[PDB]
Amino acid sequence: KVQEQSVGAPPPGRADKTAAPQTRLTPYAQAGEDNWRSRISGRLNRFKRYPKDALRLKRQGVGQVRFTLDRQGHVLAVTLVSSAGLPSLDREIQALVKRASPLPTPPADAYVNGTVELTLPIDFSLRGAGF
Repeated sequence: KVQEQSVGAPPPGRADKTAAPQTRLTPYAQAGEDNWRSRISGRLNRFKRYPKDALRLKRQGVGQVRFTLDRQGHVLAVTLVSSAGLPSLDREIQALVKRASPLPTPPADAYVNGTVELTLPIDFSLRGAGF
């Protein structure tokens, strides 16, 4: 509105097709300019971190794993988003990740609405296993 702003100062807010309501303050619910997957990997170490070198020679698997995470990194919900074909692979690799869905950087300002459910591709160096 411009009826209140009779101070010679309009509210600096871009009314955009995309950024109409609140979709101009929300950085995809990341809430942190940090490489979170490496941090998550540390949390996974808390849940026993299987070294990726062992996986690329054993349990390979590239897939997209989306989940809702508790502040201290407690798996709340997990949904398989995309799978590149991990049959015998999925059981072990997800036992590791599916059960150890962690959250190192606390996105308070990301889940004020419910919780943080976001898609993260879990990569194990996949040559072509599960055949």
